[PDB]
Amino acid sequence: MAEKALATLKELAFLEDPSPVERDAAIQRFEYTFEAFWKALQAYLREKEGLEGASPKGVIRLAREVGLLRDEEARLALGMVDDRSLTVHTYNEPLARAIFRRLPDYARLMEQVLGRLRR
Amino acid sequence: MAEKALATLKELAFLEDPSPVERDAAIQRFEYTFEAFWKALQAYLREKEGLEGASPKGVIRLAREVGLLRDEEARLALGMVDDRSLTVHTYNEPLARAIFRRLPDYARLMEQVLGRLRR
Repeated sequence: MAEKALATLKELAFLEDPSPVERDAAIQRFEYTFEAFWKALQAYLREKEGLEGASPKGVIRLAREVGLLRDEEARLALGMVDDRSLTVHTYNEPLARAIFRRLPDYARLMEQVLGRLRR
Repeated sequence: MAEKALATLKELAFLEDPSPVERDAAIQRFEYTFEAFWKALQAYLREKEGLEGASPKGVIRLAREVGLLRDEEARLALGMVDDRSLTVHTYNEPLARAIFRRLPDYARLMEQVLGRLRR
């Protein structure tokens, strides 16, 4: 689901001044895009590297050691996992706006990583 | 707090034909409203009934066994718990749409219950 889910996210993640509706929607899409994203990395690491990761953070650490993620990408990824744990408290405009400000980078990172995963 | 989160969910829950952005936003607000909702229930049971629940379903059963929720409401509440988690791989149009269809009842249930934690 990665790529296609990533497409719906990009529709809103690059909005300069989103309304509260668009913003909440961008957060929801980030959620399901994230889940599809770490799952694709997990399966890839399993099938192509023989490395097994159980959680989003563990998979990112293995993706880093194998080279799928440069150290900087890795850290941005780990930040993505933490923001994922905060989406359920985005009733607060501050948080919500703060998460939305990071979506641009997350969208690009995921798009670029998925690309390399083409085998 | 939970009533304010719930207020923003009501702005979208009752739309007959939401745009795709309005539907994803309504699902996001259901997630952060339910989180606020079971936490409020949990706090209330702890402080007013000497009952410490530690999980969303655990808190819902306790509220039922204390009279806050009729048996029907409790079954709906438990279904909310399952949905708030399926809200993960949501670009599953069928699923997102099935959850949206239930928002009017979820929103009305939470409004009622929260109303009993005060009056």
